[PDB]
Amino acid sequence: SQAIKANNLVFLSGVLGLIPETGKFVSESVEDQTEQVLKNMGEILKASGADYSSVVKTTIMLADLADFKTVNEIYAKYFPAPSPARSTYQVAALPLNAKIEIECIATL
Amino acid sequence: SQAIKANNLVFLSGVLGLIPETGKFVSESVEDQTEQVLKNMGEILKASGADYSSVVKTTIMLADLADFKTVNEIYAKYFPAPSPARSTYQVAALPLNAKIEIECIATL
Amino acid sequence: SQAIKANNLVFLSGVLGLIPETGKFVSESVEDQTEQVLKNMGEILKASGADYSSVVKTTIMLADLADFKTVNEIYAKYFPAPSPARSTYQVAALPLNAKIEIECIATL
Repeated sequence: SQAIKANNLVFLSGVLGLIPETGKFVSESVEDQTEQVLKNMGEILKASGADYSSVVKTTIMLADLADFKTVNEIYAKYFPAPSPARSTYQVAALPLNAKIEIECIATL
Repeated sequence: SQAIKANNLVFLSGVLGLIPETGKFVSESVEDQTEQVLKNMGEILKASGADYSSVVKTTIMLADLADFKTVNEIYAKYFPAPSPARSTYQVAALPLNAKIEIECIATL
Repeated sequence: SQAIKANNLVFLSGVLGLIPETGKFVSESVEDQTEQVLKNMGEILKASGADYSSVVKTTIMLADLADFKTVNEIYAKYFPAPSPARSTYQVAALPLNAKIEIECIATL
């Protein structure tokens, strides 16, 4: 599932930058894909009765770590300081050749 | 340790496709190794007083995302929909040159 | 943030082997960086009201899996058996070209 509730916590699946309706990427850019990832994540969090501010942990998996800065600049707009606990690294590849995938854990 | 209990949760280590008693891979194949990972994982879960059905989050680390389609269909037999929250990506390499590693978090 | 508290749990950000005050790597060695990661990690756990012995889950992201052995040696000194649940893999790259990143979850 996209999200699972356990007690105080909610666990979200790794989110790709897809249009919720179509299942296709919003574009090829890491910028649009990142933005879309954060938007989708917001939708899923709020559906679970959480929100951006109740997120306690995130993991950002990147296709290219060189995008780190711009990704971050987008990320910071959704998770401003104080931001959740975070880990970031470059993977060999992501599903559907995505540019970015973000997973997270939040409180209820 | 293979699993650590904390309140309502149990955290499992990343699991490779090894025959538990011998420490060796079931084969050099992703199919066999995935199936084995899921078996071992099951036994650890039930040893902790959990089970496949109480798993809230999983992470699948692959050596090759071409296997992702096969892996999925094996995975689906152990985690039928609605399945746990999940993240999947391809790493540079796994311990002991494994084809697949899976970690998870479950409820007690 | 470096650590987020949620009920019985605390979530730590991925930790690099940096001199905390200066933000610069302790060295370019994986050995020194591993040791430093673990120390910093201890600081962040203690400042949060937790400790090494209350850590329930770790994730070790390596730049080169050949370092595994020595890393695990160093790691073993900070998390002696019985040690936390753990996943380990090699990533394509880490932030600031680090040799090792370690994230963790502990109890309060």
